[PDB]
Amino acid sequence: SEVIEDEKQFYSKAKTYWKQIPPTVDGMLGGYGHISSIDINSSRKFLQRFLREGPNKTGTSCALDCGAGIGRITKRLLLPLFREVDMVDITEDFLVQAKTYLGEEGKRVRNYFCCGLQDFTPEPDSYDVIWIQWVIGHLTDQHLAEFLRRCKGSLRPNGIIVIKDNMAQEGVILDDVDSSVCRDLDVVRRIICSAGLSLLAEERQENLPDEIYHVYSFALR
Ligand SMILES: N=C(N)NCCC[C@H](NC(=O)[C@H](CCCCN)NC(=O)[C@@H]1C=CCN1C(=O)Cc1cccc2ccccc12)C(N)=O
Ligand SMILES: Nc1ncnc2c1ncn2[C@@H]1O[C@H](CSCC[C@H](N)C(=O)O)[C@@H](O)[C@H]1O
Repeated sequence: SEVIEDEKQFYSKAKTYWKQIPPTVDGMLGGYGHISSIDINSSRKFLQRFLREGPNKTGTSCALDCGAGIGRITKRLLLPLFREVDMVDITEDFLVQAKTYLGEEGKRVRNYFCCGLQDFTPEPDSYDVIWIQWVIGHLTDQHLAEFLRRCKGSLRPNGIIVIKDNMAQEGVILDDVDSSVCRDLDVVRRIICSAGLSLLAEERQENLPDEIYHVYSFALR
């Protein structure tokens, strides 16, 4: 709330920025398209702990990719582990491109949704895993909290919400170029608890370039 002065401009500027980004992996990853394989291999081990290690295993039937872009995570992380996948993104051109990028396994993407997370209500009791990566900084603290609570009602039994995103070492940093905020661990943990979710696991991503923000993965339900 504190670093976002005008909510309408905050969302409007962010939409303008992504409409001017090429629909490629490098566009999704802000010039770091080459770290994608490290990210995916890391995300896979983090997720497989919940799909393969009991007692309360997570299902493998349906997953929701939030901020999916052209489907970078959907192609290499979700589709090989889940029978079905839904995608949601605010940038229409990215969802158009996804149908080419996904290739033959994209036939198992059942629903494409073009709208912001602040407007999206995932269907209740419908998903095993809701994957939210590098998009939470584009939401206000209130909208993130209400979206996550709406995600809680959308989970199947033993389902989890996974947030993987940039985390500041301390405090909150506004990015006035792409109109996004970077939060520290404590601020995000307050938003998660405000959504009524419990923390199951956290993990700091390793093998990333020195200059970039720290990346953490949260498993919630
Ligand atoms: N040469 C130098 N020394 N430069 C000075 C140091 C620069 C360094 N830059 C970073 O750490 C950037 C932060 C981008 C700013 C808004 N995040 N982190 C990555 O690009 C990271 C790597 C792959 C995807 N990644 C995402 O962040 C996902 C992502 C990509 C594009 C736009 C996004 C908008 C919102 C959220 C995520 C976004 C810094 N400490 O600022
Ligand atoms: N408010 C919002 N709601 C939903 N999606 C948003 C959004 N603001 C930006 N986005 C989308 O989120 C993506 C962030 S960068 C792409 C990250 C992607 N999850 C990946 O790991 O490959 C962009 O494609 C952008 O179109």
